[PDB]
Amino acid sequence: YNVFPRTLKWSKMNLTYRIVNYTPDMTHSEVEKAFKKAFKVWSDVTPLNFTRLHDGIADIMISFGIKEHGDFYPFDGPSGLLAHAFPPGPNYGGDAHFDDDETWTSSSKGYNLFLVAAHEFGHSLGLDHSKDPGALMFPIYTYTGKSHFMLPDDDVQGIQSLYGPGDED
Amino acid sequence: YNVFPRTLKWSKMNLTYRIVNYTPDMTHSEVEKAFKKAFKVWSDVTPLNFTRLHDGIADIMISFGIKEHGDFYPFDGPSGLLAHAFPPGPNYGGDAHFDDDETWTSSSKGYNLFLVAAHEFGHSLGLDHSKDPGALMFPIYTYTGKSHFMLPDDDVQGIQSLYGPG
Ligand SMILES: O=C(NCc1cccnc1)c1cc(C(=O)NCc2cccnc2)ncn1
Ligand SMILES: O=C(NCc1cccnc1)c1cc(C(=O)NCc2cccnc2)ncn1
Ligand SMILES: [Ca+2]
Ligand SMILES: [Ca+2]
Ligand SMILES: [Ca+2]
Ligand SMILES: [Ca+2]
Ligand SMILES: [Zn+2]
Ligand SMILES: [Zn+2]
Ligand SMILES: [Zn+2]
Ligand SMILES: [Zn+2]
Repeated sequence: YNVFPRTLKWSKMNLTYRIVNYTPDMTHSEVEKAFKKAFKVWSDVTPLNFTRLHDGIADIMISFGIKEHGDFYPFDGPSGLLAHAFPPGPNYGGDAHFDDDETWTSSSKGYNLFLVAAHEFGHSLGLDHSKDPGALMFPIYTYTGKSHFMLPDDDVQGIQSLYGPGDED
Repeated sequence: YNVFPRTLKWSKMNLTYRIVNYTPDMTHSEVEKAFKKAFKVWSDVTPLNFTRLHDGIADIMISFGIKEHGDFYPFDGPSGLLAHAFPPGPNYGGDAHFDDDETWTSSSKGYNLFLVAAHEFGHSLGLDHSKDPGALMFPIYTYTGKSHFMLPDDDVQGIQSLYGPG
């Protein structure tokens, strides 16, 4: 027999993702680069592996949409809500949605896609919000301006409490 | 940091359920008896008690629906998905939905409602699928044709590991 796990998390280390569509704001290459880097933020500190699928059903379906887009969390036009992701689970579990009424960038203008994505994927993996103002999972977008990204310890401890550290070096 | 909390089991031994609507394939009486029998499967081997409510919100809301029915976990027409239930918790947690594009029965043709319900209620209580081919919680529907239902030991051990014996 089997009882449901104690925490909401993926029961497999090999996960797949699919970029269903693209925002008008960035080139396909820019968007792909941003998401790949965001997944690496988490794979670098756990035993998780992320493989991209170009079609079909992936564990983490990524898409850009506006207003009502297929769930109980419609977006609200420019400003306000910017994106959200569902926690680990069947069907839409793990999926990540980005509000395409926002401005997405690979720089410091508007919302940095990589940064927001890293945050959303945290939710896709089982992390909720943190009270640490400097955490990636803090609820409010707080771009620091630094050039090098380094996952805050609060986030490291959180994700490892779910999946372990993987190779520590 | 924070993770998403998982209610491993109901924090109370007395649970409520409500049959919201009925399938066209069986009489109201047959449906009611099938669900009552399904709950008895689990209460017979644990301290759990189930009481039926005829209105309002119950811990376990039971309903029949087709395709997209309100939770974005759409059914797929005849065959395939038969039903699904949410693990313990508030709101949808514990609720059980049955695909009404399937043919349900108790003593005629179709999938045995009691059997599927017993399986789904197992999920409502905190049980995942079992690897034992003959267990109630095995993922594949396998009707044996016997007139008497006996909960397999695997399921007994599983549910009791959460709630203990009756
Ligand atoms: O703001 C943050 N977290 C909260 C949040 C994040 C997303 C969506 N909602 C709420 C946040 C920002 C940064 C940061 O600026 N790092 C420098 C950086 C950024 C991009 C590329 N290279 C270096 N670090 C850690 N947490
Ligand atoms: O098939 C089974 N389990 C897997 C399953 C069950 C539901 C949904 N998905 C997967 C299963 C079937 C039976 C059985 O036939 N017992 C006789 C019986 C049936 C009805 C009324 N009285 C006596 N026993 C134990 N496990
Ligand atoms: Ca918005
Ligand atoms: Ca998914
Ligand atoms: Ca409920
Ligand atoms: Ca079906
Ligand atoms: Zn959405
Ligand atoms: Zn968030
Ligand atoms: Zn449903
Ligand atoms: Zn099942």
